[PDB]
Amino acid sequence: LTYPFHDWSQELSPRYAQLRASDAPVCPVVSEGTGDPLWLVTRYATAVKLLEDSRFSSEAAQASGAPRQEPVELRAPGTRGDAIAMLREAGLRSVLADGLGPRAVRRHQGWINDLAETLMSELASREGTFDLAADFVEPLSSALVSRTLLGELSADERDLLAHCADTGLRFCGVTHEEQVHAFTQMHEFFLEHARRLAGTPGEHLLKLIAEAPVPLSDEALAEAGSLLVVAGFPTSSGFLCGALLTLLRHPDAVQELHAHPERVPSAVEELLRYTPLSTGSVKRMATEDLEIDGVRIKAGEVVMVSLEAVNHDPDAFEDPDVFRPGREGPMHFGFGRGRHFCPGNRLARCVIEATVRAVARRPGLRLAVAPEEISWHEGLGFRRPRAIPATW
Ligand code: HEM
Ligand SMILES: [Ca+2]
Repeated sequence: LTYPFHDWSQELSPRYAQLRASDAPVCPVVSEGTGDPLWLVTRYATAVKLLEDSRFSSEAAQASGAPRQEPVELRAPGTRGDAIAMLREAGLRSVLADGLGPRAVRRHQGWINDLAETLMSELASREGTFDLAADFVEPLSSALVSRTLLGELSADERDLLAHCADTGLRFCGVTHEEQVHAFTQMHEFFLEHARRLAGTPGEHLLKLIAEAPVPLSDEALAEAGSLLVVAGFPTSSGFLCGALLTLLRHPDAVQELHAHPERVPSAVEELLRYTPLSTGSVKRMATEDLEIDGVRIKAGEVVMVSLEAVNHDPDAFEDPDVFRPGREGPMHFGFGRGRHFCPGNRLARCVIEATVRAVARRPGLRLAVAPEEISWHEGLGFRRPRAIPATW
């Protein structure tokens, strides 16, 4: 099987269930983009074992010469390209926790919820239809990235970074050179502007990084900027788009949340399980000869986990393809698993929760077209509809 499976919409590729039901806990595939052989995990039980065993390394799956699912290396040529380890290396775990953890959620949750309400309120004051992607998701996720991560961006700088991230993270639809050049653009942008961005007002993470004792060079600050773009922008915008679609297709569940606001946290977790995001997989490279559920993985081979496939594994979740807030199953994989559990998870949950409450407070919000008529960006690394026509 060639990988990925080109399931660009919210419909998960049937290949995932096909490999899940097979006997093997890891199945061989071939990267469409590079022809590299890869291993693919689709079952919850195996993904836990893989992602909690640190002998399968995330860092090694990015070293020069690594087999990969992506058409290009996800870095600007000549750069280190694993900023999160570089920042942990430089001794900034405490800074990252201040900038991303519960203390940050406290600093930002107020305006995040004000903004979500304001955006939804302006849309409700309209006659007729509007576009929840352009009119709600884009301003909310852009504000999250600017105020909590990078600093104040001009609209043109937001557009450049968002576009570079989309193009850089593609599986297809652009040439390999344009993909590499997206990373180069972003890096060259942060070479010129990261230090300036770190000085703008606020308490965004890039400022905390620049203001912490280690000082961090221009190139280190620039690798921090690119990491935050690719980890925070297409993920947040993709996911908030998908979660709105999920909510608009379950008015019964929205009405329950309207009646019972205390149930919103469980709905946030179920959206993180149910709503698909990446069109590829997280990856790890065997740092030595290892065995996973009886399958030998040679040193240097790369194992992928489809989080979407795991999140829809019926061995872990009864009725996995039903949206069920309050379900009492195991932990979802929406943020991954183990040491590399998304450190953005606190701020992401904050913005997702703000979005769910803004919707639940205004029942009657609905798609203005049929789910089948929604148009999807084809070939992105993280699913995203082109527009979300909606109305009251
Ligand atoms: C402000 C927003 C976000 C920030 C700053 C952020 C940041 C990060 C960073 C730095 C990593 C790398 C951690 C590591 O390799 O040790 C990561 C991993 C991850 N992020 Fe996020 N993220 C954000 C939003 C999201 C969202 C909305 C999702 C999905 C709903 C998500 C899903 C993931 C997953 C699944 C991983 C694990 C990747 C792996 O195992 O290799 N992130 N995130
Ligand atoms: Ca090799």
